[PDB]
Amino acid sequence: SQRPVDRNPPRINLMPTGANRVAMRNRGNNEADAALQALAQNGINMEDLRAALEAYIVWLRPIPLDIANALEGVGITPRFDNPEEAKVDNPLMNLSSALKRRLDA
Repeated sequence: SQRPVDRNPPRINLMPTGANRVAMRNRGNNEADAALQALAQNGINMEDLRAALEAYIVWLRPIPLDIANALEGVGITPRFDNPEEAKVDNPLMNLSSALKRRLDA
């Protein structure tokens, strides 16, 4: 007997201690990654949410109410308090970076 298909799976390592919030976290890449994946399961497509926020970071184009409220749900603010600060310090700039790099890498 044999198996023609096999796959030969990678033996995964151990996960960190704690519960829920320790795995996803909320700071920089942590808040960004947790946010976008939460948007995807809420139904907001990766391309749409990123297009909205990135256009607000670059062109200063307001985020549509659907994506905007979805961001407020995942803890991100779809506003520009001060455009100079909100291009660098903004949770949206972490969302644009994390979402682009999970596609770009």
